[PDB]
Amino acid sequence: KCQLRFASLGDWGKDTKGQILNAKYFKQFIKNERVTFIVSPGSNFIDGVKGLNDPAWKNLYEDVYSEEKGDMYMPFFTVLGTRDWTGNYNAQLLKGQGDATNYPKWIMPNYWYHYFTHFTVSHKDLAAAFIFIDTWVLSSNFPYKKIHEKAWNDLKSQLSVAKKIADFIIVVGDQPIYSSGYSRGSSYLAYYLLPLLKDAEVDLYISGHDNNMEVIEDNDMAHITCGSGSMSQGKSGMKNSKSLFFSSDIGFCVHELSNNGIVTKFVSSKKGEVIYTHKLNIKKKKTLDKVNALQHFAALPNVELTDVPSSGPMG
Ligand SMILES: [Co+2]
Ligand SMILES: [Co+2]
Repeated sequence: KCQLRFASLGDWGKDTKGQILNAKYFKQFIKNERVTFIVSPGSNFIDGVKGLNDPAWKNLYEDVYSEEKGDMYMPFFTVLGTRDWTGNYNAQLLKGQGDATNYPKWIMPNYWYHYFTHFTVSHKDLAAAFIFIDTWVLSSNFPYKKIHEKAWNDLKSQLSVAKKIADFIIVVGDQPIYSSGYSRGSSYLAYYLLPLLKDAEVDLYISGHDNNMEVIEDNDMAHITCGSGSMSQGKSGMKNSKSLFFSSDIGFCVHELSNNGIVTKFVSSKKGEVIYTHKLNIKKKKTLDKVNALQHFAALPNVELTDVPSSGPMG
């Protein structure tokens, strides 16, 4: 197949009628669109989890997103959002390390990490870099300063490599930089995160946190909010001037990478209808150095699980 297809589902972990209705359409589209993995922006569990054996794992994830015939057995690349950090965050990390299951495979090897992949098009190979960030760790409220700095430095290293070897670069996190939703974005991330993304010619920043769907396009970068996996908060005040689409509908996204670019379909759980299709052209990059890809892979930061003791820093 000459495409790479993935779905995005954010802020999904809450027992609501919306969650269950959304899950039905999610499964339908994943099968019919031939989605091969899922990414999860925003938070996972709206009320957090209490530990590894919290019934919430079964009740809000396993029993919601399972299907027979292995139709949902694929990677579920996730990150934490602010709602996860107020509970047993370490439990989600330990699950994220790790016989097939009926539900997707939970992947979160660290609070921030990357996944580089590739696909063939028509004799030619295109490479996609997925970079996963923890927007709370990157914030000024994170109390461990060394861990905070390491997360920023790893991000810079990941983007530096992606610039040299990736035709597509997609970043996934919790807090949006730009949003017409409740948070109204983050000037902090606009000042510190956005310049790194622009320097690396990132295609998409996919976030959640705000419980809506949106695409804001600025300087050939799409900011996608996909935070309505279980809940909806309404239209809010005045739309961002570069907003192309906004919906408070409970839903999800399906994304297609091809020789021509990225097509994102926003799906509403109201009746499983695609209510917006966003198309981003593939970039013509002068920074690529694919002949020496291995040497650039060798500059990526090690993906190690970080111990973040709940007691906070001492000394
Ligand atoms: Co700082
Ligand atoms: Co907030």
